[PDB]
Amino acid sequence: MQKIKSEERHIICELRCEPENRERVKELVLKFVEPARLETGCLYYDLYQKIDEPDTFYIIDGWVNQEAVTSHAENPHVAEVMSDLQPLLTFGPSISLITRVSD
Amino acid sequence: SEERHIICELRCEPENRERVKELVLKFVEPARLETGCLYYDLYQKIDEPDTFYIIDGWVNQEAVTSHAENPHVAEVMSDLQPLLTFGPSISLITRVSD
Repeated sequence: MQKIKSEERHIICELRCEPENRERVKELVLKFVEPARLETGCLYYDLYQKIDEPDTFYIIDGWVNQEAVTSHAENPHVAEVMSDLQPLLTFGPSISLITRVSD
Repeated sequence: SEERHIICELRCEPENRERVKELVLKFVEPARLETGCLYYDLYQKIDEPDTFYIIDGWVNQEAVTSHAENPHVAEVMSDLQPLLTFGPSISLITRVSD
């Protein structure tokens, strides 16, 4: 159960854009959602928006293990959406790979 | 929409890494028992272990506010504050979707 916990990999990914591209950025990032959840080792995957700074988005997702999150980062559909997103971003996806300490 | 989620970042000096981890864990079970708590978990950044994140969700604004005002939270925060070099930096966010 502790080997299960420690094997998980979670990701916080921060993205920011200019006010004018807020709707377009939101639309693109949503595309990552359902396909990511269908990836087999995906525990969860959700897009969030900062309440006081709507130009700031966070993607929070969890994976069964390193291999699942790595397979996810290498996914063609992820790269394809990332390609369209990059030019709209003022703060490029800032990724934090983390592990769960709490049971 | 009504939900409120929080990303809370904390950083410490390498030397207090274990002590900071022990204290933050104390927020865990009591937070999960708070009415309106959807989830509450502590994480550590893999490549920078001196950085922790607390990710928690609440049913609504009232629940998260009641949480921020909780005495147990303040007590643990009192012990933690001197061990921290950064934060607790809080980002209040809402789940985007369609």
